[PDB]
Amino acid sequence: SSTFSASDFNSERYSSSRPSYPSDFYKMIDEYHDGERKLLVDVGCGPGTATLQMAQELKPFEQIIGSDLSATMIKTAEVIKEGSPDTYKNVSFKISSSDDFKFLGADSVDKQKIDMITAVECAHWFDFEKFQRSAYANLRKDGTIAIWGYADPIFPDYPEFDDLMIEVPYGKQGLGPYWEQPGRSRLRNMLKDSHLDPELFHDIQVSYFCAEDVRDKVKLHQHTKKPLLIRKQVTLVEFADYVRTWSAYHQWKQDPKNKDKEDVADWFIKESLRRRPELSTNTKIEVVWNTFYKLGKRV
Ligand SMILES: Nc1ncnc2c1ncn2[C@@H]1O[C@H](CSCC[C@H](N)C(=O)O)[C@@H](O)[C@H]1O
Ligand SMILES: COC(=O)C/C(=C\C(=O)O)C(=O)O
Repeated sequence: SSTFSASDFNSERYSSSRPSYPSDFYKMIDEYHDGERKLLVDVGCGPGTATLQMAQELKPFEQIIGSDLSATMIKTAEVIKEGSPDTYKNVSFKISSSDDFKFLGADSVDKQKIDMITAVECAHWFDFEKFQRSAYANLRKDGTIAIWGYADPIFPDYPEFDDLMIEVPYGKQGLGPYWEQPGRSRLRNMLKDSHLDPELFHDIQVSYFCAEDVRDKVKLHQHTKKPLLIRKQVTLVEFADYVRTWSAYHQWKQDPKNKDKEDVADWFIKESLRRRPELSTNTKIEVVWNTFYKLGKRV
């Protein structure tokens, strides 16, 4: 979304308040990946969310590059890199579209060089077909493509908040109209309508996980497929700070037509307290997201 390129998009709050990804998932990715480790490119990298994690959580790469359209996001990524130089000595950031690999050099762009391409919490914004064709043109043989993301969390132990987990994001009088489409609908549906092309990728692996399954011992026991479990301990304040990082929230908050309305993130806190009056706003509780991933090896 162009929202994340706004000069005043709060990329610092994105970095502080957005979820990152668990070691078990990275271990799975490394078990999937075969072969050399010269170059990892993380497209749509944001403020280095997955990029900086991968420097530590995967086996070493000679170089890791995060690319993104947003200068705002890349600047934050660079700030974090510079804070731990190093830990991140082999990580660089580039302003580039997810299908533009010109930063590889005139002699390497579109010449099937990269070992692994990741696209994390962003591929719903892409023309998926155009993106996968570019990835194919930019991966070495049997190079990995790994796409993953998340949406629509619940609090497993607080089913009283399930209605808020609909109304906060999707209230018809609130944030609902502000989600950009079709990206939001694609994300919510776990990119189920977009497929790695079997002419371009093989050993294709797909997973889907509904966070409500955490409430059901049978469903957890019977998963066929190593789900991505994005579980976090958050206070109500921290969850509200995550709301404040949403693209839809940025747009809602800045729309002059909403100037006299109660802030939606603040409303979340107030309404949660009304539903669970024993809960303090600094008590940690578990939140879990719906997730997906798609893995392929370049043919
Ligand atoms: N076509 C495109 N090419 C590259 N980046 C894109 C893009 N469309 C959207 N983006 C970027 O997608 C990012 C989504 S938010 C950052 C997601 C981050 N990878 C994470 O794991 O949380 C934004 O920074 C936005 O600028
Ligand atoms: C980078 O985040 C997303 O693309 C999805 C999203 C929010 C979310 O589902 O947490 C948004 O702000 O657009």
